Amino acid sequence: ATPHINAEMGDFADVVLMPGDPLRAKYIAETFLEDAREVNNVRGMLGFTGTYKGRKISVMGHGMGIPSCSIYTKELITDFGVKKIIRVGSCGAVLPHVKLRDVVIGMGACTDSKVNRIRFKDHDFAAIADFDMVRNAVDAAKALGIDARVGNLFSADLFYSPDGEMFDVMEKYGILGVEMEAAGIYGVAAEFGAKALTICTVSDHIRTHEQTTAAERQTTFNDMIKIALESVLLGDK
Amino acid sequence: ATPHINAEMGDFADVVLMPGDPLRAKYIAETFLEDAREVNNVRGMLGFTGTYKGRKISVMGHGMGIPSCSIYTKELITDFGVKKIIRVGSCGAVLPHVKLRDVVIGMGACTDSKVNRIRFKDHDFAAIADFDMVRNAVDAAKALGIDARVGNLFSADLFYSPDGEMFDVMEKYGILGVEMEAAGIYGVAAEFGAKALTICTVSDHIRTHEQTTAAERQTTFNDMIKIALESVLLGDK
Amino acid sequence: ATPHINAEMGDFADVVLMPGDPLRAKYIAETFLEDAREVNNVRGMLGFTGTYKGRKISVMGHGMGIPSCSIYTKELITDFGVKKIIRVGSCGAVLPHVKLRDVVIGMGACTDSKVNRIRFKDHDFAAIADFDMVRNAVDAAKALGIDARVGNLFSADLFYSPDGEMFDVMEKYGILGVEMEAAGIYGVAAEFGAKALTICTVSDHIRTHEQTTAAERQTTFNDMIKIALESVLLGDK
Amino acid sequence: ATPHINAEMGDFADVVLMPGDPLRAKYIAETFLEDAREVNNVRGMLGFTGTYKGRKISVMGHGMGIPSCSIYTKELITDFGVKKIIRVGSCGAVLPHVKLRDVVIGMGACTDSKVNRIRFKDHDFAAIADFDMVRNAVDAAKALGIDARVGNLFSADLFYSPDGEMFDVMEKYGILGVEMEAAGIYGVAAEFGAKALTICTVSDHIRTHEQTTAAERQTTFNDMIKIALESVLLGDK
Amino acid sequence: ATPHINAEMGDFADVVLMPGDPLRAKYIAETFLEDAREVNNVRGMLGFTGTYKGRKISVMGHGMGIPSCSIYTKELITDFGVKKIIRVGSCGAVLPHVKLRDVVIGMGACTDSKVNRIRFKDHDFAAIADFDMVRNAVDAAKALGIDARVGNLFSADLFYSPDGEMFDVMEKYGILGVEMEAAGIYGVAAEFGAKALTICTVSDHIRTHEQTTAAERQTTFNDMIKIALESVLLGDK
Amino acid sequence: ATPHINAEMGDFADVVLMPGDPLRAKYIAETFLEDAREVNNVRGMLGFTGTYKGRKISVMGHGMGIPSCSIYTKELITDFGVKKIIRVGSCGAVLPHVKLRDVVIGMGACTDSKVNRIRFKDHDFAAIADFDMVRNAVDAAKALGIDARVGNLFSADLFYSPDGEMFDVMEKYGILGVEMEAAGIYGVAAEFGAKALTICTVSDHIRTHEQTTAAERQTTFNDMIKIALESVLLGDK
Ligand SMILES: Cc1ncnc2c1ncn2[C@H]1C[C@H](O)[C@@H](CO)O1
Ligand SMILES: Cc1ncnc2c1ncn2[C@H]1C[C@H](O)[C@@H](CO)O1
Ligand SMILES: Cc1ncnc2c1ncn2[C@H]1C[C@H](O)[C@@H](CO)O1
Ligand SMILES: Cc1ncnc2c1ncn2[C@H]1C[C@H](O)[C@@H](CO)O1
Ligand SMILES: Cc1ncnc2c1ncn2[C@H]1C[C@H](O)[C@@H](CO)O1
Ligand SMILES: Cc1ncnc2c1ncn2[C@H]1C[C@H](O)[C@@H](CO)O1
Repeated sequence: ATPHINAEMGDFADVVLMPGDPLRAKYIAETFLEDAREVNNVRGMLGFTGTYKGRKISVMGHGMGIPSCSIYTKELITDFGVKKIIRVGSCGAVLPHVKLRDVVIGMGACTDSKVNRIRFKDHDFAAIADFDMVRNAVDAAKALGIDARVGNLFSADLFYSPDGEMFDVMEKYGILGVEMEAAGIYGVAAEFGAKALTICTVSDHIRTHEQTTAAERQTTFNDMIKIALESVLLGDK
Repeated sequence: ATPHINAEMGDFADVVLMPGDPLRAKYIAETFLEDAREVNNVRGMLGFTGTYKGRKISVMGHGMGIPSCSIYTKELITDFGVKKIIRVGSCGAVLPHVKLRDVVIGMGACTDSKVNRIRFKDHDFAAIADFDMVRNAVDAAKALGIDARVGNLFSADLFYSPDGEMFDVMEKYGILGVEMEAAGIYGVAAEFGAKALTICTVSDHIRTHEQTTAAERQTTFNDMIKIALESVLLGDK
Repeated sequence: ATPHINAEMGDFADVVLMPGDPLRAKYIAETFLEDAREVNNVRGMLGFTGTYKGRKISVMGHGMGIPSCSIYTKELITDFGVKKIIRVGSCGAVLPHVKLRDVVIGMGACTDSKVNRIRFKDHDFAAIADFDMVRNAVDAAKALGIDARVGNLFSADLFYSPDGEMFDVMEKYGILGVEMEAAGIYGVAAEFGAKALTICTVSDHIRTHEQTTAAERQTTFNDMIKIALESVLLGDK
Repeated sequence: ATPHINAEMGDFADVVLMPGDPLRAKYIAETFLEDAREVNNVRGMLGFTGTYKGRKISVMGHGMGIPSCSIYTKELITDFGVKKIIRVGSCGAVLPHVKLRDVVIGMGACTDSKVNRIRFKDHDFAAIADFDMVRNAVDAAKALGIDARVGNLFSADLFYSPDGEMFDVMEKYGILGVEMEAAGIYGVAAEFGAKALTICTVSDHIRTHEQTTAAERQTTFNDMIKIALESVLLGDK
Repeated sequence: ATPHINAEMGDFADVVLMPGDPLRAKYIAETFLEDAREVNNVRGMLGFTGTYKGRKISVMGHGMGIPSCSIYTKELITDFGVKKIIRVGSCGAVLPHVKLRDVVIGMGACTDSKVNRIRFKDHDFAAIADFDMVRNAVDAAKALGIDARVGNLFSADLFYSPDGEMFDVMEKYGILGVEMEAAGIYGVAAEFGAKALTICTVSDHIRTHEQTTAAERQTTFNDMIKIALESVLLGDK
Repeated sequence: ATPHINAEMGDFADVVLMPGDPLRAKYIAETFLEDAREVNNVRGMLGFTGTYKGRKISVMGHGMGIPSCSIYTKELITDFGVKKIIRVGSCGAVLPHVKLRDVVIGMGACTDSKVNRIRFKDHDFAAIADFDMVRNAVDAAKALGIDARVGNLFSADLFYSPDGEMFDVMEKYGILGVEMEAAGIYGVAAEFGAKALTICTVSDHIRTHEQTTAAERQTTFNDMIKIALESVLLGDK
């Protein structure tokens, strides 16, 4: 057990799905996993382990922000034998052609955080996902007949940005979505030799904001989870 | 209600104590406040309001890391009329003469985050606490007979830092405790016009690795709470 | 005609292969393309346009370094309607398990250059390739019975760096190859909305000089061009 | 004797007041100290020692700018046993509600200098004053019946700044006064192990341009001196 | 032989002229040098060695950009005993009083590149030419009845910069011409203890396109080569 | 009159010699100027105006550090019509072949200050002297039969550097001397359109330190002044 996870080696599957909200982890466990058991509850960051179509899978929250998710993914990788981490969250869109409920896959993640410069001697470290994992996710999406865009995400340190000028910049350089952790997770994955992937559903449009129905948003969130779960099965083959 | 807090103006007191752990907030509400009511549970970030010696007080967790607590402190200030925020967290010590369960008051907070450089045109912003609040905390401690060092804290983005030599640099400059929020809260307090102070209890020693050996509080982590609550009363008079 | 390309709209195909060595441009047109015609000679940077299995394709060198290739790729995209750019070059390896003559595909590219920071408000822009282009290259190689590594490349501004320790850092973070263009090309593609990919052959193993024949080099080089050319057709399908 | 001070251990009191102007030091020695003796004149930086109500005290100018005062404060601490340094200077106001001759106490000091980044591995060092000294100054002011704001100062490298919009940024973050030494002195105090505090008298208003109109002191610049001297006595008790 | 130059010690003179356009190398050997012989062809970068009025001299292009010229100048200095490097190229002007076809000598070179910061601990290294070489060029021009401007050049990493405002800044600080090599060459010369100079002809006036004949261009170009060649002889005297 | 100079237009010559020490200005005035009168004494920074061989010349101190000398040179240029500034000071040497009493001329000046980045949009501004002034100084030196090296100086913000690693770096890149203001003065000269030059005599050897006789050091200091004064006369022709 670690300071943030009160569990023991074996308690987690070698693959962990991670939403930002801990309550969302219980929701995932309850909806898609069979014979699921709770394996952590320290600081309320609920974690579960069960099976998906006979495949052992875990799901646990990582909180908001790079500093927060950096702690959990690191401990899982170095103390619980986790080989793959899949973040499943939400994001805001800046590009006009990107609509609400769009499923985005971050093959890369930009950031205003300084954590990767600290690791990479003040230089530019391209925070990227594991290729095979992105490929498995894209294929799983196609099988479920779901679009899915693959590109850059932007991991912000400030949800409430002091100067909203970066949004024009993000849009200019093709950023698909704005969230708060992909760059941190990709950084730890590279630092401790593991594999990670971030998938998001567009929950708003920075400028436009727009709106839809709850039943439809909830349907789209489940598609994301199904894509994540099915991508793991393809990876096993 | 705000994007991360489902409450209305009036649900929170003008003063809020904030530990990083929502379960510590719950404990604080159950142990020190009377007629405590839960006012928030979104994303599991439990928030409570009650009274301490007739004084209306609130206590809510803020999660781990600057990006996380920046969201919560901001929403409380702009949408719930919160005038004062007192962080009651834990920290790691780097100085040889700093023992576990020691209480520190951060009049200042150093950091390796980029959030304040982003607010201050890439220059050095001295993230400092409110002077009167620091003074109230000092007097509250003396009256309670609890020792408490006043000085600089260091707000880290990476709990598992790649740069171990930076701790030597921290020690050389007299850093009293390493945590993950102070500089960020002080930045928000200044950006949105509110007052803040960070009080911490040494829970780990980065050198000796002696972690929170021997319980998790029982009295000291309670000491921190007594000082915070009593300092608030001095501020009212 | 542009400052560095004396040609008109239509002279270049929507897809262009670009070697670092300008002499390789004519070699490719002669060895792999049919009905090739010269389309540029300014500053001795010979450009050719022809067809590969009916598909229109162009080839022209970009010169060594980010500044140089940034010029050509930009002019090609904004003034000659180019939609995809494939850099075909060489790199040095820092990972012991990455062998000489290995074919690596850069899904991402790290760098010590300032160009992207100038474009991204001094933040971390993740310079990445176009996902489909990466997958096309991986599949084309497999079909050619060639094993290919997909990962991060490092684009150095200084071939003769005074910072020897940086090679240890690159290895620790899994950098597959060191070259001098990818990050610059990926920045341009993002800035002007185009697609790009860099494929490199391991020409040497930094800190471990090993020998290789001239017959082997041509063979590996021809393999890389075949991989790139076949990848374009898959991209069309 | 040190490279810039021709005196011997014992010539200075363990506490030294330092205005940027050597002529102000002379004035202070002649007006407030008894049996004042000149202990230095190298480069014209006049230094004096005498007593205030029986308490041994010294007063020496430090020149304009961080590089200048960094030299003098360092030499005093390492070669003359000086334990406390109180800067008594002038500053420019950016806030609309700050009037000429107002007294400010810098509990913290922001800066555009690079000296502290050079000491703190390019991270953010919160340049702060000694808490007890700040408190002594506050009490000394109350007892004397002099108003005094406690907060952040901004230590500028360029008195004639090219960046005028930075003043708006300073105002937004509540900077009480703009001067040129505080952050540097606090850095030295921390590096060489001593205590410091900066007290300033508003001499200019950067917005209204109303400079030190109406004399150069007569009583207020004397107020600053009374507070400094009296705060020292409180510290001894 | 070096990675980019297939020659041996002695093939190059101790002085080398370097145009950005590789095609100009053969033109110079044919038009100004006597008994020229080819000494390099790797990557199509033709190098020649001959004599001018008995003085041994070599000429070879460096390619566009700091990264490219840094390679060649370095190899020439460390492996071919070269002592002086004179870059002869073109530049764009931002000062209205600097006319088209003007000859400018860069005593210093500003830059937006990171190469020198990597060499100088992230501090400001002033990339300067060799004083005697500057004076030799000024005197040679005067003797040729040509007026020459000596001052600062700006070496840009991006010919197509997204930061349009930077040209206003360069003008305000007196930048005589904008090119893409000088600062890199000056860094190399300083790093390996050699002498260097950059001479450029104003080929265009940024933000003010003006016309010029092809006969005029050759004339000005020949003038620059004569200035450079005659400067070497003065340097010998 | 300005806040730092109590004089009026006409009081200073259009050429001003500036030592760091104000007492050294009186010394220069007394030793080389005829009919010299004091024109400033604010903050003890003595300034004088007299004539040298019929040429009107001024001499005034600038204090230690870039922030200090930046204030004076700026006011002289924009408020007193000064066209040329010549700093005449001392410096420490890092290069072995540079000896005590060597006369160094800084055609360029590196620095760890941030003032030029603030002016040059965070880029590299090569802080250089005016060419004609360097040329006049070199020629004046030759006429007086004095050696004089021309090259880079290093303007340090910290006389007492926290980490003496930069000295090896300075030595590696050929820095002739270490002082504390040239880069600041060259920056203001470029900002307000004036001309400046810095000349220094080596007063110590960072590592070696060495030693000589006072009579000889004083002779060398006078040679420097004579070189400065005579250089002005050549400039008039
Ligand atoms: C619009 C926007 N900006 C930043 N983060 C966003 C976002 N929309 C969603 N997120 C994500 C990432 C965080 O974990 C959380 C913040 O509410 O949801
Ligand atoms: C070593 C280290 N670094 C950063 N924060 C640390 C730490 N040891 C303890 N902490 C503290 C601060 C956080 O608020 C908390 C996170 O678990 O513990
Ligand atoms: C070992 C090494 N380092 C940097 N760039 C390298 C390299 N080996 C090959 N390259 C590539 C990229 C450049 O375009 C060129 C430099 O010789 O070949
Ligand atoms: C506008 C401005 N900037 C920086 N320092 C200023 C200022 N106006 C006044 N000062 C103060 C601080 C110094 O200690 C002193 C220098 O003359 O005046
Ligand atoms: C306008 C402009 N900008 C940048 N570099 C320029 C230029 N005009 C000429 N050059 C020079 C330097 C490069 O080597 C090449 C770029 O076309 O010519
Ligand atoms: C060794 C050394 N380092 C930094 N500055 C030096 C120096 N020797 C002389 N100086 C100069 C510049 C300052 O104005 C003053 C500092 O004593 O002398």
